[PDB]
Amino acid sequence: QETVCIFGTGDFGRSLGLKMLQCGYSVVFGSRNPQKTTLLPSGAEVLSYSEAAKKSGIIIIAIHREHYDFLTELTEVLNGKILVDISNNLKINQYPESNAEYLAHLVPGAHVVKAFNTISAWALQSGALDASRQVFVCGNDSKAKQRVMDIVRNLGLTPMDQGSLMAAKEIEKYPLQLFPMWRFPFYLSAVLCVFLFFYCVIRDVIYPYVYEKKDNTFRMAISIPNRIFPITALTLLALVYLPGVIAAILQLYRGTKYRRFPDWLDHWMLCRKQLGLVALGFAFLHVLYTLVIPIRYYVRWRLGNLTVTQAILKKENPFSTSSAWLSDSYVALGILGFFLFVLLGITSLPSVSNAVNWREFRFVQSKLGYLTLILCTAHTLVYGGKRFLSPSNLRWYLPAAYVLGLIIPCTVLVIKFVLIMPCVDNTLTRIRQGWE
Amino acid sequence: QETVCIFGTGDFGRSLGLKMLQCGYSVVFGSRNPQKTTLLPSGAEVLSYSEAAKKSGIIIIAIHREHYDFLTELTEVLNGKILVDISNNLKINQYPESNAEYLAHLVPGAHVVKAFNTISAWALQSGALDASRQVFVCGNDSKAKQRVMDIVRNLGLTPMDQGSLMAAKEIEKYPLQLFPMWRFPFYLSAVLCVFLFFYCVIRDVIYPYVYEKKDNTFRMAISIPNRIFPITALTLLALVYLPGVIAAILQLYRGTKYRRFPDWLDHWMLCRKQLGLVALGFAFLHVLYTLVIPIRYYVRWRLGNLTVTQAILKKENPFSTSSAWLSDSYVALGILGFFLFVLLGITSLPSVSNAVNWREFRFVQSKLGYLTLILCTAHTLVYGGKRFLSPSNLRWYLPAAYVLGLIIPCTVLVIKFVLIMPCVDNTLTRIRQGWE
Amino acid sequence: QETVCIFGTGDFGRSLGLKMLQCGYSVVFGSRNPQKTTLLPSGAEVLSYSEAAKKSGIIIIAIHREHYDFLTELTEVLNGKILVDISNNLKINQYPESNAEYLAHLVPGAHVVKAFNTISAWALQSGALDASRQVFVCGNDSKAKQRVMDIVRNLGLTPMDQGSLMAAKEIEKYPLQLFPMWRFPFYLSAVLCVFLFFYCVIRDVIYPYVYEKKDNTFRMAISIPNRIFPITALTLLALVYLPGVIAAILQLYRGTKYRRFPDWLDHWMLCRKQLGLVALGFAFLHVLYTLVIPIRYYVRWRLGNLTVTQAILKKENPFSTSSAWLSDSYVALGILGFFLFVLLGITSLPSVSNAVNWREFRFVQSKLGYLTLILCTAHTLVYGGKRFLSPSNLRWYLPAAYVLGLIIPCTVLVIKFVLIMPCVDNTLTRIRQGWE
Ligand SMILES: Cc1cc2nc3c(=O)[nH]c(=O)nc-3n(C[C@H](O)[C@H](O)[C@H](O)COP(=O)(O)OP(=O)(O)OC[C@H]3O[C@@H](n4cnc5c(N)ncnc54)[C@H](O)[C@@H]3O)c2cc1C
Ligand SMILES: Cc1cc2nc3c(=O)[nH]c(=O)nc-3n(C[C@H](O)[C@H](O)[C@H](O)COP(=O)(O)OP(=O)(O)OC[C@H]3O[C@@H](n4cnc5c(N)ncnc54)[C@H](O)[C@@H]3O)c2cc1C
Ligand SMILES: Cc1cc2nc3c(=O)[nH]c(=O)nc-3n(C[C@H](O)[C@H](O)[C@H](O)COP(=O)(O)OP(=O)(O)OC[C@H]3O[C@@H](n4cnc5c(N)ncnc54)[C@H](O)[C@@H]3O)c2cc1C
Ligand SMILES: NC(=O)c1ccc[n+]([C@@H]2O[C@H](COP(=O)([O-])OP(=O)(O)OC[C@H]3O[C@@H](n4cnc5c(N)ncnc54)[C@H](OP(=O)(O)O)[C@@H]3O)[C@@H](O)[C@H]2O)c1
Ligand SMILES: NC(=O)c1ccc[n+]([C@@H]2O[C@H](COP(=O)([O-])OP(=O)(O)OC[C@H]3O[C@@H](n4cnc5c(N)ncnc54)[C@H](OP(=O)(O)O)[C@@H]3O)[C@@H](O)[C@H]2O)c1
Ligand SMILES: NC(=O)c1ccc[n+]([C@@H]2O[C@H](COP(=O)([O-])OP(=O)(O)OC[C@H]3O[C@@H](n4cnc5c(N)ncnc54)[C@H](OP(=O)(O)O)[C@@H]3O)[C@@H](O)[C@H]2O)c1
Ligand code: HEM
Ligand code: HEM
Ligand code: HEM
Ligand SMILES: CCCCCC(=O)OC[C@H](COP(=O)(O)O)OC(=O)CCCCC
Ligand SMILES: CCCCCC(=O)OC[C@H](COP(=O)(O)O)OC(=O)CCCCC
Ligand SMILES: CCCCCC(=O)OC[C@H](COP(=O)(O)O)OC(=O)CCCCC
Ligand SMILES: *[C@@H]1O[C@H](CO)[C@@H](O)[C@H](O)[C@H]1NC(C)=O
Ligand SMILES: *[C@@H]1O[C@H](CO)[C@@H](O)[C@H](O)[C@H]1NC(C)=O
Ligand SMILES: *[C@@H]1O[C@H](CO)[C@@H](O)[C@H](O)[C@H]1NC(C)=O
Repeated sequence: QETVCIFGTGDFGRSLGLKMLQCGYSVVFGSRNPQKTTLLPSGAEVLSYSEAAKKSGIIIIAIHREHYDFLTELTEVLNGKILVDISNNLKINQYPESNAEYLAHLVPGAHVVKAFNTISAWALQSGALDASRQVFVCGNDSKAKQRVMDIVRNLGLTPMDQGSLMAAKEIEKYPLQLFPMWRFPFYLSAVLCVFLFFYCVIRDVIYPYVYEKKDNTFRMAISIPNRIFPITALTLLALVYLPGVIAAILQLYRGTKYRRFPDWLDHWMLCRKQLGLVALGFAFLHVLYTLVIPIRYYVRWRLGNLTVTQAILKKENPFSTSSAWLSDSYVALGILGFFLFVLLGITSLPSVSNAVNWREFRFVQSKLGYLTLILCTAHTLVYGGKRFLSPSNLRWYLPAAYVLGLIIPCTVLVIKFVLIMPCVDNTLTRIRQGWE
Repeated sequence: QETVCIFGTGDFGRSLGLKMLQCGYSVVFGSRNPQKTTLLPSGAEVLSYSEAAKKSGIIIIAIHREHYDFLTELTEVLNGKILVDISNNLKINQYPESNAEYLAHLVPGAHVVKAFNTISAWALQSGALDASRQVFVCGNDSKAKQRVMDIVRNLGLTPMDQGSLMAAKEIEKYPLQLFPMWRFPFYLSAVLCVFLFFYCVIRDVIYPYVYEKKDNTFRMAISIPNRIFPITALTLLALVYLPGVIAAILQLYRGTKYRRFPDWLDHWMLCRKQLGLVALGFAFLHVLYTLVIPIRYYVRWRLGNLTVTQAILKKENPFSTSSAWLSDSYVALGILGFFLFVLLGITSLPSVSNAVNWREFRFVQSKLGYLTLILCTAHTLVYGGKRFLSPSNLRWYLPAAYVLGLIIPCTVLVIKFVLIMPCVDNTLTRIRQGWE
Repeated sequence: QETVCIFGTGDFGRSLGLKMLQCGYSVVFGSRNPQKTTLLPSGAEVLSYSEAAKKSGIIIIAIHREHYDFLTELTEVLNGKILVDISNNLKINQYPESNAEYLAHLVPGAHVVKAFNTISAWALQSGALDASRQVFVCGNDSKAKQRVMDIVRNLGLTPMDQGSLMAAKEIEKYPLQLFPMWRFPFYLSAVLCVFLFFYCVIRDVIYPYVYEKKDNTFRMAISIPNRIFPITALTLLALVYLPGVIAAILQLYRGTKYRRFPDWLDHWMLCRKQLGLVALGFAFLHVLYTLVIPIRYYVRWRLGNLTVTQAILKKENPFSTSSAWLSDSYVALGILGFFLFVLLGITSLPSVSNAVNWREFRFVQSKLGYLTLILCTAHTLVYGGKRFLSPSNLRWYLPAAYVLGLIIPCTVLVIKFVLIMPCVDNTLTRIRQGWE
């Protein structure tokens, strides 16, 4: 039976130790005071730091970074041991080197393996290890690195190796972030959802309050969110394929592909996926508000008054078959536009994305990507034909609130149509392999 | 070219052997009778047990547990061999030790590796290995364990290592279960779906049969399932966050977190995920019945009679703008409540859950979890305002059938609101790190 | 610090080298001309082929297959080196042996490891490695194979080992295909979608143009796609479980299970999953056209004319409660039929499929699979009861266009009902273990 020593008897050291008592390991705690250790598991003795290190071959330091100073007092004991640095930091970039780098310079005669810093001690005690399933392992001594990965499987966890010790800077950044790449699409949507909210409140509850003075203020329950959400969903969709357009152009002015993109497009290259999933969220709301239109009391009432007026006044509707096209046109364009818009999202799962080579993935995300962007653009152009862009439409001096959202996608579709022309596209073909 | 011996020529031994003939291995079968072996692949000879063991270094025993007795007659031949125990059992807990433990005590001079017990022989023959893709490997001799994992990759499979031989008790439990954790939410929903079915049949087809005697019995096609399913979906949602409430309280009476939960809450801690996915199933039905309301003939007819009555009788509806709030209120609360209720389900995928650290996962599942539970509670409270809880509502002595489903969630929301108060929440903060 | 040599300085060699400069490796390029090398990273010298090979231990050949000829001129330099063949081919089956096999016969005194052939050089430069995340590694020398997998983790990638060098034929087929298994369901659906399109155009816009001459040509916007898509979705669903029926029968005529299926059923065994996901796509469209019926102008108008006619003519509808069953019957059958039809798709994810043993997977895909096929068949039979199959239905000599899609599923349901009978099913039980 193996023997595993743990320095520090605090929060993580109790929880990790009590897991290993249930997994068959001689757990030998080391604390500052072997006299008084109140909360401890049953079959695990507590010794001194110099005492407990002389018994195991695997030593886990469950202490913070600042209290590393006593380890230099015992570096002749730690010769050839396997030290498992598990520590984290309070915030990103607090120190110029990582802990495992800093731990290796404190004890040069021992092998350092970064591990366990992802999971939480409450997940070990409660056993509800759901997101804390993988354990990242990085280090330099490969033979000692395997012995750590023989422990982690016996804890019911999953070891994911991360290579050399140079990756330990990245791994400590991992459990401290809270949606780092989603910060740009959240702020970009929220500044566009608030602005479009106050834009449409002016058209739809203020203008009926100034002229033909009636309340009409229920519109911000469903109808104004049914106007904010799809234009948010359309603009963020057009913002996805816009760096693909710009960097295509920006390769032409340079005439090569070996120079660096100007670092503001480059973060906006990495946030392509982050935008498209946000655009999926708003389009899914625009679906659900639309399918629930015939339950709304304002829809039920207006269909009542329009019918009874046609009932008591003997005039009738002649069934204009032109309008029978259009009202069935954009809907059928919207469903085809939405189905692909789901199909891009199902591709975005990290398990579907790992089962598909990059040629098929380029076919889904780029060849079918514009095909979504067309059918979403045609869904609002055909709906725009019923409004026809008349001068009887703008209320004071400002339009019907969707044509502001049509500036961006029509810009992309025209310029992409330039880039498919053989006067340009054959130049694109040679420049993807090397050109002056 | 390597040589792989297989003891037993039955069901699995033919299928595993015929796979290895297509993968380039000298397959040497051993049976009881090398004379008569009718069904066998082409390039694989059949020898005796003592004969075939003297040729390979890797020996696979495709025999049941009870017919292990002849192996003691040849334990001097199996010195240093690699024995791959693949056997399963008829039911859980049939024997006090696992097979690989029991096999190691029969032959102490050989290394045991548990493998292959997950996949099926028909998946090997037909090549439609879809769910039988991973192969679990556990054992003690690490160098022999790698040589087994060099075979499994050559079969087009995926080796998942499981650590020491102590995990072999768990691995044989794996292919024998049939949704073990889903057993509690199935029974809890079914006893709540049947009870709520007979509860609403009494209100909706019995009471129109006693008083104002008319048929009205079509309601159990859609309308009664549109009443069973969301209250089932709401109660099972409130049952998710209820152990989080109770164990928060139960940490306060103890004043520490280092004592064990009382073993009936603990299984109901592990079945949190299992409930929430079932609540996603019923809420998704309550969506689809609701969106298809305007196609129902009973909905089309009642809208006809209400209009024609307003047509021939010249009275009209004055468009009560208070009702224009409420009917657009709970719908907009329901869509926001459903969108997050999907977003918890997309998080529950085992690939999305492995790409997210536990801080973000706690933010989705717990910070946004109650935010779903509020908006689902407000979706039925606002719908409850249209019924107003009047004495003209209960039929005999029993209410309008949703307020029975409001006992559980409002209980959770009040007590959780207690736990966010700083008179309690600051005590929660110190007790998550250690306290008397 | 390690030293990694790269033969060839072209497209991939620049991109792979510039990644390794950012990851800490002495990159030593070899080209034909060390004099003129214009585009190169900063800290990486360019030497001759014989010169650069004398410095590293790991040599990557970023050259095509045809320009392998100079390697025989320097095979005494490559003794014991680790050669990483990364090359691809222009099309499948261009040569009888793979590159790594062909490379090993050119240099017998070196170890060959196939790697890196999946990812693209633009993903390395741009850093948007999304689908090009995994790197497949296969080879024979296991100790040299690990040293390659120590490089790949330092590039931020994920090494997936593939076993011996015999798998290298398969790996080069991987990045060249473009949905290979989806080719059969695409063509089978498209030949069934076009045929059913021209079939229903004749019934629905031609017959109103011949008799009772009116336009009626808007029907091919939504209504004709609402007739093509579900019958496409139903037939492709019945085509899923049809090989399961036929091969069950075909085991009975043989009386064993150890003979090979006749190679046209066998490809149609592997394309089970490929069909069912396509049938999920068309059923999801038939959902979305159906839920958007009450927004169509043709639906709004016909409900207007039917009401006003019932308004001015004092006759009324007596609320036939038989029709109140049926219109609420097939809808409730369709929703139950669709919910399971989603639940089969959620199972089809490669991460959910790897978390479920084959007994539960057989219970979802086969026990609940027919339960979908029943409820989808009953969804159109009950809708067929409203049309009743009258002689007042067929227009010239041809029926109401869905009963053509009912030939296949009712065939499967009857013959499967034969196979559950104990006169047959007990014979099925013995024949799955061995029988004459
Ligand atoms: C719902 C949704 C989900 C999404 N999910 C994802 C996701 O998971 N991951 C993701 O990455 N994106 C995702 N996206 C974003 C979108 O799919 C990406 O833009 C897509 O990956 C590629 O689109 P593209 O037109 O930019 O093609 P790209 O190929 O990325 O861009 C074209 C340009 O890239 C350059 N380029 C491309 N290939 C080469 C080459 N071989 N050599 C030289 N230059 C080259 C050229 O400048 C070319 O003009 C998603 C979008 C949506 C709406
Ligand atoms: C659709 C859906 C999907 C779901 N999917 C999942 C899923 O995949 N996985 C899953 O696990 N659940 C899942 N759930 C359940 C739900 O998300 C869980 O309750 C969630 O994981 C945590 O919720 P909680 O309020 O119980 O938070 P918790 O943190 O689990 O519970 C709070 C209590 O836990 C204790 N506690 C928590 N952290 C600490 C700590 N650091 N120290 C000491 N005590 C602590 C305290 O007593 C605290 O009061 C799902 C639910 C739904 C509706
Ligand atoms: C939405 C959707 C998704 C799907 N996803 C998938 C998917 O991911 N993967 C997939 O494979 N299919 C998938 N399918 C197809 C369908 O689920 C398959 O048919 C299913 O895997 C098994 O169905 P089956 O009736 O053919 O059962 P099977 O068991 O495959 O077929 C029955 C016949 O197989 C033979 N057989 C089965 N077991 C044995 C045995 N032990 N010994 C001897 N003979 C045996 C017998 O001849 C038996 O009569 C999907 C279908 C749909 C509609
Ligand atoms: N959920 C978690 O809390 C969690 C999860 C994963 C990783 N970690 C990491 O575990 C490490 C330990 O943090 P923790 O949360 O578990 O708290 P902690 O262990 O209770 O506090 C740090 C420990 O350091 C010990 N120690 C020795 N000398 C000390 C000194 N001069 N001053 C203070 N402490 C001294 C203390 O125990 P003794 O005096 O008895 O030796 C003390 O218990 C951290 O680096 C953390 O990143 C924590
Ligand atoms: N789908 C599957 O069936 C499957 C899948 C995975 C694993 N397994 C496991 O494979 C093992 C073998 O089961 P199986 O399904 O493949 O059936 P089986 O091999 O046909 O029956 C067991 C084998 O034991 C051999 N044997 C030797 N002495 C025997 C004796 N006295 N009595 C009976 N049999 C004797 C028999 O072949 P010989 O007499 O010629 O030696 C017989 O073929 C089981 O443990 C099972 O858990 C089965
Ligand atoms: N996206 C990709 O392009 C990609 C991705 C992955 C893998 N690959 C693979 O990388 C390999 C190289 O293809 P590549 O795309 O990167 O193009 P490439 O390297 O630019 O062209 C092949 C290289 O071979 C070198 N070479 C030496 N003698 C040569 C000769 N007589 N004739 C022609 N070239 C000679 C050339 O550089 P020097 O003369 O200076 O030596 C030339 O750069 C291919 O096998 C490809 O499958 C390519
Ligand atoms: C489920 C399929 C869809 C249906 C049935 C649908 C239906 C509609 C309807 C009926 C309208 C007019 C709303 C009104 O009368 O005020 C509309 C507007 C709109 N839809 Fe869609 N839509 C769908 C999907 C999409 C998608 C995928 C997009 C693109 C993201 C989109 C973008 C828009 C936009 C921009 C508007 C204009 C908003 C406005 O002017 O108020 N829709 N949609
Ligand atoms: C798609 C979004 C949703 C819509 C449009 C919606 C709509 C409705 C409607 C119209 C009703 C009244 C049904 C009737 O008149 O008989 C209702 C009832 C109800 N909904 Fe929802 N709902 C949605 C989502 C949810 C969610 C997520 C929950 C919570 C799980 C929920 C729980 C309920 C409950 C409990 C009732 C009361 C059932 C009854 O009293 O008969 N709904 N919903
Ligand atoms: C969301 C649930 C579903 C609903 C509400 C639904 C509703 C309907 C409706 C109303 C019709 C008649 C359309 C018309 O009047 O022209 C119909 C037809 C049909 N549905 Fe569904 N359906 C659903 C799901 C399914 C599923 C899962 C299938 C099987 C793949 C299916 C197959 C069919 C077929 C074959 C027809 C006949 C097409 C025709 O004759 O024109 N449906 N469905
Ligand atoms: C408040 C919004 C939070 C959303 C969190 C989320 O779902 O994404 C978590 C992660 C994304 O994390 P990164 O890939 O690391 O950016 O999973 C996915 O890839 C999305 C797949 C989803 C495809 C349907
Ligand atoms: C009859 C109901 C059967 C449902 C089976 C199922 O889907 O769950 C299988 C598994 C659950 O298995 P366990 O995690 O082991 O409990 O996959 C998931 O995590 C659910 C992800 C799904 C998230 C959408
Ligand atoms: C034009 C249609 C293209 C569809 C591509 C696609 O989604 O499948 C890609 C892959 C399928 O690839 P193979 O399994 O290799 O056939 O992922 C899935 O398993 C489907 C899971 C999806 C379950 C919802
Ligand atoms: C219909 O609405 C108008 C205002 O739009 C109103 O004046 C009229 O009275 C209504 N007709 C009814 C309620 O019959
Ligand atoms: C209703 O439709 C018929 C034809 O189907 C038409 O002749 C009649 O005029 C319509 N009634 C109206 C518009 O009131
Ligand atoms: C409307 O319904 C009532 C019963 O609710 C019925 O008596 C009346 O005849 C109906 N009106 C019609 C059909 O015009």
